[PDB]
Amino acid sequence: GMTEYKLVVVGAGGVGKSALTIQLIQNHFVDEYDPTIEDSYRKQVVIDGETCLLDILDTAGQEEYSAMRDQYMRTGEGFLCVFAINNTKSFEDIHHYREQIKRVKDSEDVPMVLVGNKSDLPSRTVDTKQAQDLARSYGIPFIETSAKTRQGVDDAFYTLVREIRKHK
Ligand SMILES: C[C@H]1CN(C)CCN1c1cccc(-c2noc([C@@]3(C)CCCc4sc(N)c(C#N)c43)n2)n1
Ligand SMILES: Nc1nc2c(ncn2[C@@H]2O[C@H](COP(=O)(O)OP(=O)(O)O)[C@@H](O)[C@H]2O)c(=O)[nH]1
Ligand SMILES: [Mg+2]
Repeated sequence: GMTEYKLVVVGAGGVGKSALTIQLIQNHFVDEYDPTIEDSYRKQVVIDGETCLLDILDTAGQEEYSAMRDQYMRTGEGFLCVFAINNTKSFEDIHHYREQIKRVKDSEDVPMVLVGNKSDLPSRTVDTKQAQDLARSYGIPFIETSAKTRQGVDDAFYTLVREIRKHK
């Protein structure tokens, strides 16, 4: 049968979670997507010759640490932790999202990729070396993306699928 991979995109509001998700789903850059919409989107893709079914949860909204929301995020098999390279605060938030993933999955070994988005912009405030070194601290891959130009989009999602395959 065709394997389905539940991927969850997390990170601060405005970093480009929706734009990255829609680039993968539509193959089109959407510069405007209702920032409150949290939804899931499926796509059949060939990763390493294998046709598999991606189920991408594009998260949104305020913090909620209820049993219900925990249960919901627990369905995720792998996570993209997204920050924007021109927003220091979104990068400084990453450790929170990682800590909540570790908590709800009850594991130090959850498939995860650090994503530096908006790589097309000249307004960088987060050094690539700082981002690579944070991924190194966590033992996870780091991928530089632009939802605008599609730079790195497949790399980010496909790497996460590969991390899930390993973890199994
Ligand atoms: C960085 C912090 C703290 N900061 C002081 C204010 C802004 N902020 C925000 C603001 C909005 C959201 C979040 C947030 N945190 O985790 C989560 C996610 C979705 C990640 C995946 C695992 C779990 S499990 C659970 N119940 C979650 C929930 N909700 C989460 N979303 N965090
Ligand atoms: N230049 C540029 N703008 C982006 C990129 N990704 C998202 N944006 C913009 O960043 C803002 C927030 O994007 P959005 O997808 O809503 O972020 P979300 O809140 O994380 O879902 C919008 O103004 C988008 O047009 C990117 O890679 N490059
Ligand atoms: Mg969004």
